[PDB]
Amino acid sequence: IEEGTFLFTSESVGEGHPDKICDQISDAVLDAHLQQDPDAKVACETVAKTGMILLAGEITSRAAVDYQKVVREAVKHIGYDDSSKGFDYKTCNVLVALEQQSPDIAQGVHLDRNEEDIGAGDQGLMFGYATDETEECMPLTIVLAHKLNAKLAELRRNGTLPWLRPDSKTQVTVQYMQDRGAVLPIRVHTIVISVQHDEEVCLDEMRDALKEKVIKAVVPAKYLDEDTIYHLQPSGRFVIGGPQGDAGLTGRKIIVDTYGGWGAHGGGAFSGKDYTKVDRSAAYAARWVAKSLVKGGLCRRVLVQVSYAIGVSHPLSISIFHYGTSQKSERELLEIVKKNFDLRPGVIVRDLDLKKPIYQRTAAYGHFGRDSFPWEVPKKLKY
Amino acid sequence: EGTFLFTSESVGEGHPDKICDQISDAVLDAHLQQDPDAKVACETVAKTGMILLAGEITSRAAVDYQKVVREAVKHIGYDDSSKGFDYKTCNVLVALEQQSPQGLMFGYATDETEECMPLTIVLAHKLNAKLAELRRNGTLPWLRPDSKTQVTVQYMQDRGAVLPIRVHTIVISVQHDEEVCLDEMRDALKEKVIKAVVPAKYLDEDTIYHLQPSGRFVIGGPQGDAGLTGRKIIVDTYGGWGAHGGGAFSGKDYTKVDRSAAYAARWVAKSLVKGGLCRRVLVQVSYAIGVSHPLSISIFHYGTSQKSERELLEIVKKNFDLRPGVIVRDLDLKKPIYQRTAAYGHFGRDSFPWEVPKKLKY
Amino acid sequence: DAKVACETVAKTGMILLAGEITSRAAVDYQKVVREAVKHIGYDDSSKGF
Ligand SMILES: C[S@@+](CC[C@H](N)C(=O)[O-])C[C@H]1O[C@@H](n2cnc3c(N)ncnc32)[C@H](O)[C@@H]1O
Ligand SMILES: [Mg+2]
Ligand SMILES: [Mg+2]
Repeated sequence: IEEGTFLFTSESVGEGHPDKICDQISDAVLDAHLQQDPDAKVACETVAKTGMILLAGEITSRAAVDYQKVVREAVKHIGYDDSSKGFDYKTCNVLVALEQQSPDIAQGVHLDRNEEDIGAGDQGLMFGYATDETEECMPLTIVLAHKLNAKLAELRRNGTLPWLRPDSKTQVTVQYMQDRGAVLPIRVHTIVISVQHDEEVCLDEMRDALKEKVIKAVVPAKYLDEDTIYHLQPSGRFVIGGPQGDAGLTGRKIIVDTYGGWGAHGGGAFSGKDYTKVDRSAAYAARWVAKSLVKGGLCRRVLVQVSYAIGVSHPLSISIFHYGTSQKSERELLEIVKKNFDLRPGVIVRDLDLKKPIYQRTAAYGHFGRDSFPWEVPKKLKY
Repeated sequence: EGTFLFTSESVGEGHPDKICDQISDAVLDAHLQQDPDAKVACETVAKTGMILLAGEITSRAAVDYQKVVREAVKHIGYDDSSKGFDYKTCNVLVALEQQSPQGLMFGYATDETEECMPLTIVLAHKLNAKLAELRRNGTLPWLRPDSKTQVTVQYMQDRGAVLPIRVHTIVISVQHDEEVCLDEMRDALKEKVIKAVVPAKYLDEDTIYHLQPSGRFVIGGPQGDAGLTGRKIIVDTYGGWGAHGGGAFSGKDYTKVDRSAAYAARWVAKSLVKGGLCRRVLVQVSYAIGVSHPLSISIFHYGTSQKSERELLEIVKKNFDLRPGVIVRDLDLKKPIYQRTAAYGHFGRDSFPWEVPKKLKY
Repeated sequence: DAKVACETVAKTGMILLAGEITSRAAVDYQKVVREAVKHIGYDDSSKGF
């Protein structure tokens, strides 16, 4: 029997996954610049590889930044500090290939303009999405996936599971049922967890620990039953992880960073980018809008699209899809959005306080669904 | 009025990120020619005067990476320092670790174009193709390889399907030389590029044109913006439509299910629409650890099918075998034709096996 | 009083700086390297660099 049921799955990766190392390093570099120069123009790409971190991209800033220190301190905090773990901050190669921002981009975007008039730093499309299925207005699949990795990191850093290393991958498969445009998560179907580990600890001590200390502490019992499949350390000997024998890049976990397959994505990455890059600021803005609509009671689920042209301040297009979860028309919801939001980057930066150096926080465990971020605090709407 | 806008973008061959995708798949192609069973996971990074290869390779082939990268950059059009990049003089760095011898995928199809793709991205892709073509002709010799495009189309909802009405907005940014002036570029982009790509019935007096909106675009390619493999995955796929699980395509060989099953899911989706069973469809394939066949397949036909989801699933099960091994055999995925996929989108063009609709028997 | 031990590598398309510097100075290495190459006279593909 089936009705209108389906499976959906989302992954998250821990801080030590090579791609997410790059994301966090790029955001550490951005924060370092914003501490001294709030108007810094940053486009930092990081590359992680056996024994190597390379910084490539472009930065115009008044800050004096010691790239060797910021990169190595980041790798330190992530937990790579010895050969035994496959990577050491003290002894890794750090190359830097950073130049100024193209003057052609500067003149065309932000030079000699009032803040509210600065153009989009690029063309692009960005999506925002919210769903009433969790308190945090996010898909349960991605939320559980993130929180599992966060738990592993927690239990690693407070010594309670000292055999854990920084690299990890989780996949949460939830069984869903459609409900008049909304989606009801019914049960957790499958949970996969691969995590990098000590030489000493035996396989089934880890597996016991992943179930009893990680999953039990994270996933409400209401979603777990006797049929739920657990794939804990499925391959077995995952002692080799992180950059060693692997190659990661900034912006190769954009789906993990956002909605875990749900809603939509326009393909712009977040990390290493100041507010003038609308891939970040407009995506943050669009999440804010989507969450505001659902928390404001105007719909149970929603997807928002916005687009920009480089050097132009106002969005080229804005669109709302409520999946038929609102009594009001999508056009009416658009009218409400137009009245309550100003989606130019020069304004978004004020409303969301995006010159603050708090970006490294966002580089793991997802950019959405968390308490402290301005874009997760819904706006009271007037209509 | 039941009307909505949707936007998609695409980029040119000279776009830093697309440069990297093409080189990554050029490395793959070259390996597959000598060794059909080569394992490749090759990332490319691009920046002023630099091409860096990084990744894992288990292959019997001996590849001249120098020649591979340099011929790729040549083909793309970067052949002088005046253009910001030159195949003859760039730095090629190799850091590949070579040796000697699960997932959720989405496929999507819509009947709004012959190629069975969203109009927004099809046009975006074709505008870049046109620029490349007119650059290579000599018709517009001030053009340079790096370019971006973005198309916003006004749609009308029609019982599950989406009906294009008009083009709302068009963006074109293309790197250029230092002689040509701004009015000449804008006239040309409008009259020689757009009007040769977009059907006239979609263009009108209200269509907005942002052409060379930055005002100057001389500095381009890896000099103006670092490039990385796998940073244009929405451009590679459905331009904001359908759905995407996370995996990049280029630099990966056919044994990665992220690539080859995404191709297969597309094949199914297109076959359903071309077979008249749907006007629009999204195909979900869940794979699971320790099973060859998909663990579960869902089919969202948006109410455009007369047949139910269970009926469409049954049709899918007797015409398709979605076990990785069979997919690479059926679609001929061991062959070295991955470089042509690395610009202008992986879906939409008939030349690919997964874009050949299967005649369905039910 | 800067402590400087800078080794430079030069090949097709590349200048690599490798070594050890402890200094209170703010040096833009990109400009400094490019300016020196400009002064040597390598300013076009037709010269090989
Ligand atoms: C504008 S850049 C990204 C932002 C950049 N990293 C920065 O430092 O601001 C992204 C892409 O836009 C295109 N681009 C580069 N320079 C441009 C210009 N002056 N005008 C319009 N588009 C440009 C290129 O295709 C490039 O890869
Ligand atoms: Mg970018
Ligand atoms: Mg990019």
